[PDB]
Amino acid sequence: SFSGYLKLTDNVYIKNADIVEEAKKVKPTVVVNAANVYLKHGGGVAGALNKATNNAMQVESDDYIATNGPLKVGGSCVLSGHNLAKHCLHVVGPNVNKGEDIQLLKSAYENFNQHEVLLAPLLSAGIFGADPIHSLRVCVDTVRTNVYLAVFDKNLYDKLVSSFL
Ligand SMILES: COc1ccc(C)cc1NC(=O)Nn1cnnc1
Repeated sequence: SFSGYLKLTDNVYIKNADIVEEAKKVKPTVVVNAANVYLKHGGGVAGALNKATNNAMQVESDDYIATNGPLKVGGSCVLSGHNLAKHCLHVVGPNVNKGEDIQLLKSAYENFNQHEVLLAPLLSAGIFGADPIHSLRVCVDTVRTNVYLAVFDKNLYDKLVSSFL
């Protein structure tokens, strides 16, 4: 199971970890991807998860988009977890750098409630441009299922824990 996490609340845990390494170690039922509406896994968490699957995530994602069209910002889809997890829940948080509504971050986190336990990154953090302290707050106030957050950056992890109310 999950090890080395700091408990923030009844259901939210956090660790300074590379989510790819964490997924390969735990092989959780669900790993969350910080997806975009096109499921183009170029960079950030998505680029790293996809690279760990040897591009199989991108091949599966392109077939999903060809059939279904793009996701909505705030939406998600369940696809294979490949070698990382049983499933990957691709969740689209708003990208502040694309001028997307930050209010959609709560809708994005609501997708996590359909899964009992998830390994996840902070939505809309990193290259998505939102404040990770705000993302953690929305996470704790929205997600009711068990979420194990992996924060890659040690300095950000320390800031998130030390400022957690
Ligand atoms: C790479 O991981 C999988 C791949 C395929 C499958 C069918 C399952 C997994 N996961 C897995 O077994 N996770 N788990 C969580 N709690 N007990 C077991």
